[PDB]
Amino acid sequence: SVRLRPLEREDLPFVHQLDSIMRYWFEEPYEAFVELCDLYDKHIHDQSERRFIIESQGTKIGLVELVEINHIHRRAEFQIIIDPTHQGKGYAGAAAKLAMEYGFSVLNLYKLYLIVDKENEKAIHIYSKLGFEIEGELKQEFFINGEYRTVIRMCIFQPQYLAKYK
Amino acid sequence: SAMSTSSVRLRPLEREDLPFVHQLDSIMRYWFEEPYEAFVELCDLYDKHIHDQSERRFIIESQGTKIGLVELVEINHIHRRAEFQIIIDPTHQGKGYAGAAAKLAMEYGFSVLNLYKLYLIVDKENEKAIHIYSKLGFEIEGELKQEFFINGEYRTVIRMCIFQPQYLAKYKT
Amino acid sequence: SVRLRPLEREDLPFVHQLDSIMRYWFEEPYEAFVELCDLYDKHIHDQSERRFIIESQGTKIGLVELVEINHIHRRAEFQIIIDPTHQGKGYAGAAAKLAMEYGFSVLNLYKLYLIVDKENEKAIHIYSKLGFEIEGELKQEFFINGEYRTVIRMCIFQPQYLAKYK
Amino acid sequence: SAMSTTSSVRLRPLEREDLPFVHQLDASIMRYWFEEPYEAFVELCDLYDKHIHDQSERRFIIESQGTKIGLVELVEINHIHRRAEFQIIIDPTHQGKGYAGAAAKLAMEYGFSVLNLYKLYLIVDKENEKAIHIYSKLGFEIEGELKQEFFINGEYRTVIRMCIFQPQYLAKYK
Amino acid sequence: SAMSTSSVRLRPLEREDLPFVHQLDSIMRYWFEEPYEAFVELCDLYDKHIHDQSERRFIIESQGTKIGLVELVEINHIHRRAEFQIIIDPTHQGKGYAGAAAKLAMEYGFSVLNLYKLYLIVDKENEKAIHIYSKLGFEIEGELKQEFFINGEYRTVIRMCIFQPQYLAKYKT
Amino acid sequence: SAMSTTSSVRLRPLEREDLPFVHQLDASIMRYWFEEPYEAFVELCDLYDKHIHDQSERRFIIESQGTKIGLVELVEINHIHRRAEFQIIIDPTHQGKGYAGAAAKLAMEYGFSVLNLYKLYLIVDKENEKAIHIYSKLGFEIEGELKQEFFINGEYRTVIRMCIFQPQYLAKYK
Amino acid sequence: SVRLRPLEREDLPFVHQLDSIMRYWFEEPYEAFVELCDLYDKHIHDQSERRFIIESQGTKIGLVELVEINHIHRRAEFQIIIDPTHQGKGYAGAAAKLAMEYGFSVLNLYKLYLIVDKENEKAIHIYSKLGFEIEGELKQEFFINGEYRTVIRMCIFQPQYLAKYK
Amino acid sequence: SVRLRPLEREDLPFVHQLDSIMRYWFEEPYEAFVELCDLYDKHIHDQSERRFIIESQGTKIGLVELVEINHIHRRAEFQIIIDPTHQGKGYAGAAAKLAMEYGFSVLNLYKLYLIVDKENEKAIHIYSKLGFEIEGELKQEFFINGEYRTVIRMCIFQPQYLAKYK
Ligand SMILES: [K+]
Ligand SMILES: [K+]
Repeated sequence: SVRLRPLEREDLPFVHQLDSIMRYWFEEPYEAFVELCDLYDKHIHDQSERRFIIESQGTKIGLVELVEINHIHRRAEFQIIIDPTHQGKGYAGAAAKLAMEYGFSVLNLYKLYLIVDKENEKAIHIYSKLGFEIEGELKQEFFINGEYRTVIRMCIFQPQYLAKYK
Repeated sequence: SAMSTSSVRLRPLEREDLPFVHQLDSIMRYWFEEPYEAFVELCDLYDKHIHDQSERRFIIESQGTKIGLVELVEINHIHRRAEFQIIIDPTHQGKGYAGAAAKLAMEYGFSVLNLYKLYLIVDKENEKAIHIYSKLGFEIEGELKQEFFINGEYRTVIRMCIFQPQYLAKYKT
Repeated sequence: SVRLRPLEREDLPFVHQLDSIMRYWFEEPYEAFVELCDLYDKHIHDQSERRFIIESQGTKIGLVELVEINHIHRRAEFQIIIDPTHQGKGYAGAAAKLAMEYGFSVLNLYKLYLIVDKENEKAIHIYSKLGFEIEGELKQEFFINGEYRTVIRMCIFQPQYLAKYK
Repeated sequence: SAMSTTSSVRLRPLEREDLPFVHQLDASIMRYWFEEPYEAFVELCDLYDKHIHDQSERRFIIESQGTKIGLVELVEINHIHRRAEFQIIIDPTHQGKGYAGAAAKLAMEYGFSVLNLYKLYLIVDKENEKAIHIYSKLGFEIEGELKQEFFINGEYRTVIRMCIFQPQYLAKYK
Repeated sequence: SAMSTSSVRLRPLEREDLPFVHQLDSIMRYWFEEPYEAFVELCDLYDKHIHDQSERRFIIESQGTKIGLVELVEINHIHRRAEFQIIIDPTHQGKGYAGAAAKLAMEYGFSVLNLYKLYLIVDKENEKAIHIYSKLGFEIEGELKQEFFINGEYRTVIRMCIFQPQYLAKYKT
Repeated sequence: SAMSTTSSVRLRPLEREDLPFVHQLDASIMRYWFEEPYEAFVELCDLYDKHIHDQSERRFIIESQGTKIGLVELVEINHIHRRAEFQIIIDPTHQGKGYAGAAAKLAMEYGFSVLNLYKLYLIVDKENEKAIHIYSKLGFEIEGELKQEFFINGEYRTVIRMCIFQPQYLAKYK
Repeated sequence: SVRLRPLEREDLPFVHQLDSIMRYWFEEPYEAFVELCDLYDKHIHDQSERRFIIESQGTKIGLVELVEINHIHRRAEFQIIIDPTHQGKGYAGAAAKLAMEYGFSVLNLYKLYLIVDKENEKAIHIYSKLGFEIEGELKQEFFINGEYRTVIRMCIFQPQYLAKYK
Repeated sequence: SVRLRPLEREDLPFVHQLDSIMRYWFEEPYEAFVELCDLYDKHIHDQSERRFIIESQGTKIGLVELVEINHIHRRAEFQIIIDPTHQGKGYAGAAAKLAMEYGFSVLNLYKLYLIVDKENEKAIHIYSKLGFEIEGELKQEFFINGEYRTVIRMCIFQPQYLAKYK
């Protein structure tokens, strides 16, 4: 009984404290909370990204971000961030399921994909069990904490989903 | 060099290049990740984004005439990468301009912008472009499945990349 | 060898003279040319409607309007207007084919539909031969020239199109 | 290990609510926000609002044990040339405890490991041998001497420009 | 120093100092060469001119309480000069604050602003101020005749000046 | 005297109609207008409008015999510290004729005698011995060497900073 | 020991309640308090009119208005309004003296004038004793409470003032 | 038969070419013509300065600038600039007379003053003959062409003028 609800202004302090590492709101960087607030106001009607607070038993446990929503090509990227204090309880996989529900059954998308660090085998395994296939290995794609990291792109499609989970 | 495609250069895109840009193509086109069809839309977006350094464009010209466009997009200086696309006017295809311009795009990204990685996306069935980029030193990193709906069907694309070390070796001994 | 190209500001005088009867630009009425110009400027980046000049042998012969584009429900309405001087040559059906091509193969829509007067059997027949089924009869839906007219809504879907014309 | 000696000095992104702290870190010496001068608090606030999305400067409050002890400013961030200047200001009430050097290390970590810069540099008064020595021990080499470059308190002062590069850092601190 | 007027300093004017400013005085007063009477007018002008460096203001404070104002106006860095005025709250007159503050104003103009000349204007019949400024090293440069209409009559003013050499001598051995 | 040899090289204030000339003085090296980058002509025009009353930079067309031969840029004008950087650009078609040195003299005249500055300085590539020599003969002393300070054409270049002061000028050229 | 001080926003409620009869702020009419506030904001730096609260023993007793200030011709009109609860105590004449002081000794004007109803002999007498001569009788110049009223214009000049009161 | 007329936008190119030395429009510096144009637009209704083209026989021969107009203290500074090609013909003194006429007889000022270089005895003599007395010697008041110059302030008053020239 984990669910998604739309991000609201009053959720930003929660968002700000989920993490040193660049964060992006509508492809625009922010560090300070004030910067995040300003960007949140500036992009309020932009449908190219959508965000949801993940909540269980009324407490806020993480964030879902769909970004690069494109309805002509019918795809979006998604990212799940779980509050460090609620990690290791399979909320990530529960929320990934909800993100899939939303993208395929409300937004009418054909493809969802995601990016994870090559060395995050735990997440790679979770996404493989949910039905995601690996489509790409982006080499040295992000400079993080002094070193270039490699990421795996993974994807799933709307027919295989509206079968296996519907 | 002397008896050959020799005089190809790049210059910064200017407002008066837009009619040329508009006529290089059926297919959604994007200016700073914003769609346009009409020329008027393209003009408006061009004005709106004039100081944004996240994309940079160059007209390819040879013998004084405009023959194509280079687009570097998603320029990110923290990760030190960019995507690029070379578009050759259909009337100037088959004269080796794509590869000539690709070399100039690489020069610019690695030697002026100080990037570490450049990459590009091409249709899996664009063997001509795939071959050109393999000869220039690009390795294949990714096959993005059914990533674009074009002319009624989902197409698959190849992502290809080259890094600033392999470039400042292979073209800078 | 009839084709579609995107409407440009310089096409508005042509648009204005294709017709006494209310005309709409982004669901906003206009009569005078100046009103049409102003609305054209005001809505330039709005993707909820798209327009194309139909041209053959370099001369302008009509207009295609897709309106109420919705990418979540994946549909749009379309209207073909042929210049009175180029009617009776089957440009309407040629342009309807191009509108179908565009909506289904570029925009990735699932359903296109259109509205025609119940008494326009000639147009109803053309659209039936192109594969459109009748979905509705909207009774007394428009007051035109002193009387309430009834319209037929007709639709076609993207799988039957990407078979029969692809 | 349990038996280390370690400081809990850290850096966090500057916020609007940090400005009163910033303002009172120094009427006597011109201070600049995005290369624009300010004296009054009101002027600082206005400039802070005006420059909020500009990435050419980045600021961090230095804090230890949860209290605010200073400010780090990286300015003239240029990602094509891959460099930045930095300035450390330590609150006068927390001077003499090696926080400057501790914060300089954190500034280096951030510039080289987050921002992906190749060169960091700083400016100090030629007569500040204590600071010059600290920066020499952290790995900074002297690159030059800007003569009579600032009029401060009635006299033209000379400054030393010191620098460290991304290779010498990802060696000496890894 | 110990048993004396000792703790006088200058700090930058802030918005919350304006009520104090407004009540230091019959006489037109100017903020960035623009007149005001009402407090509301002063507030509005204060906002309107916040980043203008052609004037700079400091509250004079002693023992933590606000005792006056320093105004440097017509700051010109090409000619390297400024005019200044010291205003002491009437309730803190007769304690040597004017001369203490004048010294601080001189310090600021010559040692922080890098000015070559500071000058001031006082009524010809303000012998008290004339005397203080003569002792601080100011020479008389000008007698401006009937230069201000004040309280029904045309008053004559003395312009006085000191230069950056005579200052960084007399107060900086 | 009638029998002098003299150039009619002068400086006049940059105008909007000079921008096409400016634009074509150099796709290969980043150029800056009020510390803001531009490549396209349109971008240059926009920045020119946006900064028209800003006195922190001043520009002059160098002209001789009524034709435009180059540009002088004084940048980072600071009147509290009483200094400015300057850059001379000579049109490639008018190089090798000592206009750089002639224009540098005019730039000095203007900075010291109109702007009332105490220090002027400039930056040149360490490997440009020809320019270094010219500036040494005009009275500029070397103040330092900024190491690997610019990424240009695939490599990190080192620059020399050179300076002259208002006393040494109002001696040597009066 | 009655004095003048500059009108401030917080004096407007007092102003509004000193009076059915049109009132003007910078030659613009108002009835409601909100209208007065808006006009007060709109005209804050306009030196063509100046206003002063008349106060005695710290309580607000009336208003002085100088209007049509013209510094080339060196004149202004003034009006004294006394709160009805403080009338009949010669505050009007005390305030008129202060208005004269201000106009002639601070503003450097050459002529001040005022308008009063022809039938207000009490005010006419006060102003005659202060040195004002009658310059004009404006016939049927104001419609007030159903009838056209006639007004007397009265004036005094700066030399006769800087003699007789200085 | 030299006269004054109000400065107009179309006079700016003439103004720009009368002169290396800082010039001011409403106390704001300009060098380029574009800067002068922009400032001219920005200050069009500001009465604190007024400018007049001096013209004789229909050709433009110079400029009069009244600046720091203050109507409470009833004074202004003025500057005469004569085009170098029309110097040495006593247009300066003719224009100074017109500036006096305007300031005292139209603007109703009490005092006009001017600033000239101490070493410009020719101008000092002209102004002494017109009735100006020296009021001040401002020492090292302007840095010009590498050196600090000293200026003489000179003034004349409205009663002595409306006698001697009226
Ligand atoms: K700087
Ligand atoms: K700089």
